Amino acid sequence: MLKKKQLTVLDLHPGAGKTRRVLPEIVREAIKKRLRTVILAPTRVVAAEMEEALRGLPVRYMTTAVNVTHSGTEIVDLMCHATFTSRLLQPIRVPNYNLNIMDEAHFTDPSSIAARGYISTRVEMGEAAAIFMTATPPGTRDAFPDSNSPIMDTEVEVPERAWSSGFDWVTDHSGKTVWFVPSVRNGNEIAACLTKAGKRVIQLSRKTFETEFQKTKNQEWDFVITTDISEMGANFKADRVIDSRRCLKPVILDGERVILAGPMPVTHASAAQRRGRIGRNPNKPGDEYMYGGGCAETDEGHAHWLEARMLLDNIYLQDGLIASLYRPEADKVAAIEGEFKLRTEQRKTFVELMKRGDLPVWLAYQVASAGITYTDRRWCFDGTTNNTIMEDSVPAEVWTKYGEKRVLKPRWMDARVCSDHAALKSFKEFAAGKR
Ligand SMILES: O=C(CN1CCNCC1)Nc1ccc(F)cc1
Repeated sequence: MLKKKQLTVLDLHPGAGKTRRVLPEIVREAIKKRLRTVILAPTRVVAAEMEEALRGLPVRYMTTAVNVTHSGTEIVDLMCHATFTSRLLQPIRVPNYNLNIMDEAHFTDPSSIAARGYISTRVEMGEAAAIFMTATPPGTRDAFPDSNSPIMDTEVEVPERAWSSGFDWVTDHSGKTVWFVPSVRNGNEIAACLTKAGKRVIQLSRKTFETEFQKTKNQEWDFVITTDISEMGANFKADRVIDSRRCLKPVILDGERVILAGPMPVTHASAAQRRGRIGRNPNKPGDEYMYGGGCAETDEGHAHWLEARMLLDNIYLQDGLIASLYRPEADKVAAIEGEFKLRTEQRKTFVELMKRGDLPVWLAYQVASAGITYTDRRWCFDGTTNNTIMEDSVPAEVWTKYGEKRVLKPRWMDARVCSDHAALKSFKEFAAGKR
């Protein structure tokens, strides 16, 4: 696999041992051949599990998830997918790695799609080798892959709201369940219903993931309520998965606003990874997977693939050349390579709006391409009245950096800035000039 000019997809089934058994053997062989190598983890939780699997090997951990200081003897670097893309965008030199390994290579966040595009382009150029590790590669149509032990698959109506009757099987269970919901707000309602019924519930989402995931190891629980972030290598000691089979889809409308459409069906890859949380113990057959809908190609026209092109158009490759998306996912967006390439100062604003501003890629691009500088927040208040952000059914208000109370009405509306209480609180702080 390690031969230059080749991309290998390591598609062993979930729980086959890609991370704990295969990855250390690849790393040893890469060090034996003096290959400068990068290992890309989807999250800090996976970065910490990888350190345990690679312990003793000379790996430089470029993440605060692992308490290990580098010694300079390392030619293998390990970082998150988002950190790789961030360092490529920033004015810092990233080594031209001979071997590029991406774990949980199915991740559809924009920075992970961009990282696959950049790496696969370097392989196409004949400059590098790559290994993408995932049971569910782009375009997979199999929601029921192999597992370490047999799973009981059952199609059943799954609640998406609080209930008083008709779903006794949910609460009659005496084991541990991982339940995938389409949004944080939907999980809050289901969690409250379960807590009122006497269950112990932990909730996971992208913004709370490292902190709350530790609770699944440190205390007893009956349910974990989680969004799709748990499809990325999160391991639980569970015997049942309840899967709504639904997700939200960010969609750009008329090139001028982003809505969160749905909930709508998940892809086959997501359904296989959600199911893949159980059936992992060869000595415990009969884990249950209850699923509440079918699968569909909901990654087609999904904003993340247009946002990955915005990132790739702004990464230096070679002169004016621009990296393409990885071939099996290149048709998910109608976009021309290079259409989002920004001039020097606008590119710097675009990067800072994402890195420090914590804005979605699409929204950071609208601001930067309009020639607005990072600290100028006048655009948060001068949009049309239909762009008014609401807080508990009344227009949201903030004190601007000038000390005036104003209604939040952004020039460009991206539903991701106000999709839950935490997102809206963060956007109000941004509008106020607090970061
Ligand atoms: O960049 C980091 C850590 N950094 C990652 C993402 N942002 C927050 C923390 N460490 C590093 C270690 C060794 C090196 F040689 C270079 C960088």
